[PDB]
Amino acid sequence: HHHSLTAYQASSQARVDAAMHTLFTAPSPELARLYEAMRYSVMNGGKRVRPLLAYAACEALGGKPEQANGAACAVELIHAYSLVHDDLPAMDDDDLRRGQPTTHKAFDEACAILAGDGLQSLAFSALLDPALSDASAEIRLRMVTTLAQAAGPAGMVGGQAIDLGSVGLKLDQQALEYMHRHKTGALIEASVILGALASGRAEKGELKALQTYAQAIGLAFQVQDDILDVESDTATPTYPALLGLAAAKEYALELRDQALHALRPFDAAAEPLRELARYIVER
Amino acid sequence: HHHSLTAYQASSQARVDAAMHTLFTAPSPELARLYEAMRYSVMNGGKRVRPLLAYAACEALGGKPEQANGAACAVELIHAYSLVHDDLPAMDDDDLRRGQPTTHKAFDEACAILAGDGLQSLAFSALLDPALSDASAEIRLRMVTTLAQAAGPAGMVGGQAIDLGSVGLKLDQQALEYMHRHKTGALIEASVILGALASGRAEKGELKALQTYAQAIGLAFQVQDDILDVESDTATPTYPALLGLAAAKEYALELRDQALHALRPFDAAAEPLRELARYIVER
Ligand code: DMA
Ligand code: DMA
Ligand code: DMA
Ligand code: DMA
Ligand SMILES: [Cl-]
Ligand SMILES: [Cl-]
Ligand SMILES: [Mg+2]
Ligand SMILES: [Mg+2]
Ligand SMILES: [Mg+2]
Ligand SMILES: [Mg+2]
Ligand SMILES: [Mg+2]
Ligand SMILES: [Mg+2]
Repeated sequence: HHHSLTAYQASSQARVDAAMHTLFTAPSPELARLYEAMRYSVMNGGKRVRPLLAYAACEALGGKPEQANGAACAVELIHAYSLVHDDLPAMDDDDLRRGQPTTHKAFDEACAILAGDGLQSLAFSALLDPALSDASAEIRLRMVTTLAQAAGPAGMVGGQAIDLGSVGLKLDQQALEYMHRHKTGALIEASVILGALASGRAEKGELKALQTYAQAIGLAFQVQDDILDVESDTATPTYPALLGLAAAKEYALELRDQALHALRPFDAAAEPLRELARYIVER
Repeated sequence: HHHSLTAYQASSQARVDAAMHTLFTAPSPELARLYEAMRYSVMNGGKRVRPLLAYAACEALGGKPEQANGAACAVELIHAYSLVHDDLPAMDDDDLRRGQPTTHKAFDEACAILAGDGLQSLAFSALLDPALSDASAEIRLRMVTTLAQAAGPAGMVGGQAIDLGSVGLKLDQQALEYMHRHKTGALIEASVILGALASGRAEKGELKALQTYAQAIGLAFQVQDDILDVESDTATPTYPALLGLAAAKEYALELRDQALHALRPFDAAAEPLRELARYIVER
């Protein structure tokens, strides 16, 4: 039972969905299909957890959540574009995502490539759109810089590349964690740091804490994902294989605890971040 | 005979090549192949004309050319990433570019997808890298915003999408120009506007002139490209087909003239921009 988190997710998804709407109107008829493809790729069925994170970090520091609209859109658009390319035939070659045809299936491969390309750019536009933030010049430099680092070849793209190059190879835990830290950790950290920055009230100490929280939940998610695949398996390169199931479950709990410890400096305004940490390993 | 332009191209290419070197060192062994793929994609044999444009616009306004290093890198990296995805099997399915194997041929498709993805991000990092510019907060907001608009779905990516969706269709001149304006015009304009902005001395009037120049040379290039394909054809949807060869050649001259007219407000510091305009339609 996680009532307030369900309500927080709902408000988070509504706010970022309405914010994004303004981004996806093609400027002309010739551009309509590309914009439709991008829209399709964002209507992917996700829970907008990265926007959730942006908004929650903003409010933890005292900002109005809408101050983080630019951040929330930007991280969701980065996340969207990553999934579209990830599904491509040359990559994971998936026909479905969350029950629906993937973008290259609903459209075609060439459209899907570009839709992903278009979405990465729009993510940066969104971050700087004055309708989406009121942030000050240097804060927004911090934010833009951050997003590019987190999404690029030393971040999420790097993580995808590590994934490809790990096909075959026998990974240990340190290598598995390195790969996850890049593939999904980076953008999760960016989510919380961008949200915090967006409040205008962010101090060095507070960002450190939030980065610690974010690193912890990013790993907890991947550990629990593996645990759930195993448990669903005994229903009808992974953490359980490396550690054994029992030990994997404890690891996930220790990470949830490290995440909650990181949030000790904050007041009740940080409760959604705390409830998410709990949910990730409870789910 | 275009002696000073040859020397300008040479200095332009050396400066941006040295500037980019600092970007392409992988932070770890696991990331080496991705960074190698990106490097490969930038060592594509091009003349760095977009960097040329950035540096020339900067110097036309009185800046030291290195002030535009961030701009020059960013537009070349955007240009690089566009070619890698453009060559992909789902897109143009080219095995060679300028005589060399394309990135998906030297590496594989999945690597090439990501290399293009990584390069788009690095382009934004480069633009904000303090080693590459000294520009002030609001100027650099103008620049970042500009690059995202020019490269994204209302710009170059849009142009690629128009290209795909024009397969088949019978284009008139107005539609052909609309497609070119997006596919290559946008990023050319961005090149000159980013360079100008990078000087710190850019005024509204001067940017207008440079945008006019850039729009004109962007079209002149595409018209002359078509003319050269025809002339090489009688050696051993296009402008010549739409207009006839004779008329296409005149059109290219009228565009060169519109470009040079746009530069009337500037002194001798704008000569490289003038010599490029001449070269494009003389070549
Ligand atoms: C800790 C965290 C961000 C988990 C996100 O899971 P996901 O990537 O499947 O999220 P979404 O449902 O937003 O796609
Ligand atoms: C950054 C990114 C796209 C991660 C998805 O990785 P994956 O292919 O292992 O996960 P999924 O099951 O979502 O395809
Ligand atoms: C007017 C202009 C920018 C022409 C560029 O030609 P190109 O795209 O082939 O340039 P490069 O040789 O730099 O790839
Ligand atoms: C933005 C971009 C990649 C343009 C290249 O278009 P093209 O495929 O018509 O030209 P090329 O002959 O270089 O592939
Ligand atoms: Cl639309
Ligand atoms: Cl390297
Ligand atoms: Mg994958
Ligand atoms: Mg996948
Ligand atoms: Mg897993
Ligand atoms: Mg093409
Ligand atoms: Mg091509
Ligand atoms: Mg042509």
